[PDB]
Amino acid sequence: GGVQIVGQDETDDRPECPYGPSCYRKNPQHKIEYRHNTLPVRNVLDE
Ligand SMILES: [Zn+2]
Repeated sequence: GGVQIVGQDETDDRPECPYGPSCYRKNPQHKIEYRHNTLPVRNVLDE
């Protein structure tokens, strides 16, 4: 039970993929080991 993004799996502290904007790989551990930007995914307004 739970169809939202409130505690997916403690994955909010990625470091930084080297590719960055030029990253065209699709791996399961890559999306969780290295991020591709620097923005939050939940606190962007606070009301
Ligand atoms: Zn990457």
